[PDB]
Amino acid sequence: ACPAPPPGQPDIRAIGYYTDKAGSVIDPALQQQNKDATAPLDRYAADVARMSDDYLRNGDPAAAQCTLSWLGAWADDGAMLGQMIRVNNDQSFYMRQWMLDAVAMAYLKVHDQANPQQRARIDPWLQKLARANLAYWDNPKRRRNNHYYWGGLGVLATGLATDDDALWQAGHAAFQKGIDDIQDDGSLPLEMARGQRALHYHDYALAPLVMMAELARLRGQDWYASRNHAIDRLARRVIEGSRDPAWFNQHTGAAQLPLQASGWVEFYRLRSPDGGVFDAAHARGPFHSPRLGGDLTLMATHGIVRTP
Repeated sequence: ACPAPPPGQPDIRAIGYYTDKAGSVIDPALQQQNKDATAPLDRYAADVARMSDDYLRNGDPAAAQCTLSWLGAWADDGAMLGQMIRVNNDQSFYMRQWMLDAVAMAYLKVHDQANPQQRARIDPWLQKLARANLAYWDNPKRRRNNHYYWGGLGVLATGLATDDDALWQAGHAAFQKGIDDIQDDGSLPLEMARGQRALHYHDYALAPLVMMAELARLRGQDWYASRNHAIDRLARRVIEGSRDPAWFNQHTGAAQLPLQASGWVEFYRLRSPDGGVFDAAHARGPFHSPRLGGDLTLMATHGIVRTP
């Protein structure tokens, strides 16, 4: 039933693929080279996200056990604890943040089924990847753009699934830095600097912010309400951009790639007073993003976890 997990490689070798200062114009060769270099990591991430999707779909214990088995194996292997191997940038470090987000959300989805010895393998592994990730943001030079929000989501998810307050606190701080970056006009200055991908990077900064408030909701906290619902200025800026890129074109130094809004809409439409603004985006799913915990359509409908 449960296939043999792939080996866990202790190192990540990722490749940056933007040619401009604005981090907006893709070199096709470097992108493919990145794709082939991360393919095992992407496959693993997809696989645990999918098996945890199945657990939530119908309660099948065999799905949870297989998800847990896959996570235990990469824990036992010390996967991604090795050197983050730079090539042209910190793409490897970004990859470990996204990989934590995937594996930590996968774990959280199936935690109810985890036996004491599975928790003792998996918990310490998530906790070191989480700390390893944070340590990168201690350097005062690294601007805390959308990547800091992606860092936060897995640090928070790990904090929640492993019951480590240090990492819950550090998650919360990432989220709140994000909410307080949201200008009066719903823009984020560090994302506005991303030329033709400025609108894409607002969608990409909002997603982990929404999933972090969704985790806060698992603890019965409402973080959507931070700063008199400041998050709703970003959501409105993004859902309107996806319909019409004109505001972004007028406020950036390049013509925007048009946006299909990502699966954060599945959650936001259910929280939001007036979800109808999300009808077109919702029609373009289902939304699968292992990075954000797998099947966002399933998790918005049925919850991120089966038993509180």
